[PDB]
Amino acid sequence: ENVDDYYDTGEELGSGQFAVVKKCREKSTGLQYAAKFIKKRRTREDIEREVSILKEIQHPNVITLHEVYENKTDVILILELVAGGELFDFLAEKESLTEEEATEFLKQILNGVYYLHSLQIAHFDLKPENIMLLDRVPKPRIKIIDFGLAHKIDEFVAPEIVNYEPLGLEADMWSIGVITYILLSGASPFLGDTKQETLANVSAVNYEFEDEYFSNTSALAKDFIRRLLVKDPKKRMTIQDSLQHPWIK
Amino acid sequence: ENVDDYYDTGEELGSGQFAVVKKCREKSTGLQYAAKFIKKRRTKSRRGVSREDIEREVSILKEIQHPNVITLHEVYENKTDVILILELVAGGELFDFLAEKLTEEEATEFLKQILNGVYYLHSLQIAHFDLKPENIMLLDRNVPKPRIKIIDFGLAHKIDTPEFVAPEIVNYEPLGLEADMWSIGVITYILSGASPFLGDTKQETLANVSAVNYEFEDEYFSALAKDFIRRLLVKDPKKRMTIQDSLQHPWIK
Ligand SMILES: Nc1ncnc2c1ncn2[C@@H]1O[C@H](COP(=O)(O)OP(=O)(O)CP(=O)(O)O)[C@@H](O)[C@H]1O
Ligand SMILES: Nc1ncnc2c1ncn2[C@@H]1O[C@H](COP(=O)(O)OP(=O)(O)CP(=O)(O)O)[C@@H](O)[C@H]1O
Ligand SMILES: [Mg+2]
Ligand SMILES: [Mg+2]
Ligand SMILES: [Mg+2]
Ligand SMILES: [Mg+2]
Repeated sequence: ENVDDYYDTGEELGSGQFAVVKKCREKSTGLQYAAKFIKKRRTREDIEREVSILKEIQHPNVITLHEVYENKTDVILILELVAGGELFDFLAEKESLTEEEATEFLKQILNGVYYLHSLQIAHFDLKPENIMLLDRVPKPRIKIIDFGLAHKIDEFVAPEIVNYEPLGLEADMWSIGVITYILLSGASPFLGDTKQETLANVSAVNYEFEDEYFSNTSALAKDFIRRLLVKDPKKRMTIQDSLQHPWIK
Repeated sequence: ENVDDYYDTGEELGSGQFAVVKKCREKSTGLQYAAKFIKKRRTKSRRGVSREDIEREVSILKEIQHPNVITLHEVYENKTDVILILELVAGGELFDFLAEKLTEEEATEFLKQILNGVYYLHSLQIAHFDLKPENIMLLDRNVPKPRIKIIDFGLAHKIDTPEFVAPEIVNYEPLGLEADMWSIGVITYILSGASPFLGDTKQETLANVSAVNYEFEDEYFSALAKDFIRRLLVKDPKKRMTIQDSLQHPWIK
């Protein structure tokens, strides 16, 4: 079925390796949507994962799906439009945030993830380029975007089975700590001068609150971060705890 | 769906925690079959199989066809069970054939068939994840070079930022095809009537496995056979022998 029979195509709002997101006006209603053209591999299922999860969720702080189309070589997702650009870009124009602003972005994000975690959904790609503003208001409104790294979480055996250990919701929480750290400072807590180094940094949980940025940061803000950047997932603060943390109160 | 309308039930062919398998005769045609009765999960509860796991078993069998793997004929379902009607394999489990008796050649005759089956499956990016004697069946137990079919696909699967990424994703290695290869290693080895990593506790057994604590005991062994096992029973997955390699191995070609 032909998407050009229902929507008038606008110009791009984003890119990635195998996806273009362009603005799109619905012929019948005049309403504008964000169309995600995901080019299918010609020789996916990751695309049905993404769709089925987008179909399940509805929350003020997550993006809604509207319809889904398929052509010869792209599979198309008509999605809730979000017009205020990326928190990433708001984060660039602002160089960092006061605690009061960080907390009011962070409250919304927390709420979106709470909701998701209540449905056993893990996002697995929480980061500013995937967080989006509605209107760029002095106290702006966010929507979580970019799904499908999102996943529903539930004697002869080989060594890598014997010590398996599956991934979970806790990975999201870790990203939230990394997001918060960036929110309050210029900076990215683990970045090294090379990818190798950054990966080593993340594994050894090797970060500091350097004075250049954190010299006046509240105890409560440091506490919140420290409690989320914790190597063993079972001791990381959960979504529920994070919403009660007195820095969020 | 209602299976007793179309099949006369037979003798129990085998059992498990969540399934029962019986011989049945297709009323239409006289032909015979193996009916795998799988208990459905009541709630999301750890008795029964989930609807998802049952579907994955059906899907994979639906897709495969090769002399060394087993076929799916039809699927029934009632309030309690998902019933899989499977190609019958009449000659018992490799487990029982081993209990009732191996020279290197007898063993080699079995292994190649297994290799052939696993090579087929891998080529479809299906890891089996439960290769063991009780999941290998013989077409007939009374011939000098028994033929085999791999069965029991209940665990089988299809085989498919950094700054923000948690430590356990950084360190995450996915399970893939190499697991099957280790298992073949254990299988080859059981061909001695002896299991390479057995303990006294199931903890003892599990310690052994992840530490790679096997030896070729003089009591059992006494030469290219052991190179084959060794280049398989290896901790780091990515450096085990793959199914193509195992087939190019001099103990094989
Ligand atoms: N609903 C929406 N409203 C406005 N812009 C959106 C949007 N969904 C996506 N975008 C644009 O595209 C990006 C989000 O979806 P995304 O493009 O991340 O899918 P993706 O990450 O799979 C591309 P890739 O994986 O190839 O890098 C954002 O940076 C955004 O600018
Ligand atoms: N197609 C077939 N032909 C002949 N015999 C079969 C067969 N499928 C199964 N059997 C016999 O019954 C047993 C049951 O099938 P299979 O047991 O391997 O599923 P399963 O092992 O996952 C049950 P559980 O997980 O609850 O232990 C086999 O070990 C075998 O003895
Ligand atoms: Mg993205
Ligand atoms: Mg993406
Ligand atoms: Mg079995
Ligand atoms: Mg099984």
